[PDB]
Amino acid sequence: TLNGGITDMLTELANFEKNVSQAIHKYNAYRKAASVIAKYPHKIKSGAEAKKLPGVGTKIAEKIDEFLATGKLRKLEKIRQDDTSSSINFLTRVSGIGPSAARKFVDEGIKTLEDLRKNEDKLNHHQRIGLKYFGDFEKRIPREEMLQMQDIVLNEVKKVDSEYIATVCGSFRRGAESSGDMDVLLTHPSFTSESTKQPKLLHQVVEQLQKVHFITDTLSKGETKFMGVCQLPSDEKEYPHRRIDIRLIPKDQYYCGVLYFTGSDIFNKNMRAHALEKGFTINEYTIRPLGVTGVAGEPLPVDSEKDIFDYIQWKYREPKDRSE
DNA sequence: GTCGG
DNA sequence: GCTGATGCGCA
DNA sequence: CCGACGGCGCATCAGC
Ligand SMILES: [Mn+2]
Ligand SMILES: [Mn+2]
Ligand SMILES: [Mn+2]
Ligand code: NA
Ligand code: NA
Ligand code: NA
Repeated sequence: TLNGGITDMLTELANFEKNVSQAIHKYNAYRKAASVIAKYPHKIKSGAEAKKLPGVGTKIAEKIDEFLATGKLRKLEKIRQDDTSSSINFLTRVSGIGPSAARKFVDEGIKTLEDLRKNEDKLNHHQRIGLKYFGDFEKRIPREEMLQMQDIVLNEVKKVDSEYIATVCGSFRRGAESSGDMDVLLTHPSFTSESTKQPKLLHQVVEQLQKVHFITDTLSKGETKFMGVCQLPSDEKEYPHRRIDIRLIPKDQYYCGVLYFTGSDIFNKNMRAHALEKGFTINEYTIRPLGVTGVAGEPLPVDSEKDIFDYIQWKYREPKDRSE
């Protein structure tokens, strides 16, 4: 938080662009500026100082001058005052309500949590869950509870099949002290990039975790991806419900998978751009040599995380050093 | 909104 | 009833 | 001045 005041500003602007203006590239432009400024090891004294940073341009430098001078931004004060903008922004905080649903709701006079629960009939399954757990989903998960959650997932998965490998990635793996949710990567020897797709590989793990009442609600579920809600067991105080994502990936692509889902978000954006800046298209499933004409070769062999870094000549970075 | 064509 | 069109969330 | 900025699995539902 050397520059927390400025990064907060940029993030609020990013949010407005995505949620209200539905201008996704501006949204990303703002998050990119916020990321480069949060990594900047000095306290910013002016817009021109920030303008030296890649991702920070003319308009943001000026916004930075104003904030530094006035401690606020006029544009954001107006937005906050605007009823439509404010309400649309707010509704998107519900999991399942995006920019489109939010705007539609607001145009119909539906603009509060209260309005939402008064209109359950206009909500789909995922949005009802989102509404149901509104507060819970905005809470962080303390590492101590993440460790507890880890134990249960790994142990129930073993129970289904001793050769499954489940790895909790995301902020947890980076060693964060709180996480926004739990992301689990799942593998099994019988599922590889060749394979045949024998179904229920993921279903078996979801069913079991449901069986021990750890998973409490499903938002989406297919043969490779589960998105749902879970809760640690408790006269004592009930734990908050939490978001859990489970992804089943071909075993021979484990490391590209783990690398990607260990993140961060911006870090993986940073990784792919620089990747092509050395003749590779690193993605979530493979690393391939690229081509001037546009041909990416077959997936290079990968047997470790580090293996991936070597290819792309980045200084190795531990899970912890990947937040952006 | 920003940066490299 | 079906499905092409679109929305959502997401490292 | 201008255009690229990553893409996909899964759920819903308007328009047939
Ligand atoms: Mn997460
Ligand atoms: Mn997640
Ligand atoms: Mn279809
Ligand atoms: Na845009
Ligand atoms: Na700059
Ligand atoms: Na939302």
